[PDB]
Amino acid sequence: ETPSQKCEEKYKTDKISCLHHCKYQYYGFIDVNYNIAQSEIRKFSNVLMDYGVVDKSKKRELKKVMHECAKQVKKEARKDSHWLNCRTSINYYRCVLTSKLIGPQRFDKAIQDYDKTISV
Repeated sequence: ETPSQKCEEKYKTDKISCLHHCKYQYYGFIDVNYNIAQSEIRKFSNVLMDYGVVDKSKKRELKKVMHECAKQVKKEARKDSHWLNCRTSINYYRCVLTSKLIGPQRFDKAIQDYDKTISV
């Protein structure tokens, strides 16, 4: 009924690492073609701001962190001679939460509350 409930009831067989992207495409953080442009970035940043994970003074720095992470995930994909996929979506997350602008426990708390407000 919510993205997390739908996606985890879906993956039950393998390709379980796609469970992450399945959620983030519903949130709007990653496109359905696995891409991350600035439509997805500003969607990711805004959600973090409405749920008080980051301050409004840090918005432009966080967007840029998201932007530089996106370049990296794509750069690594093309040295492996392919493009974005389930794994790149995870790496985009790992790269973003590397930043010290984001408090982990507030992030996980925000996302889990954001997820409830969506159907299906």
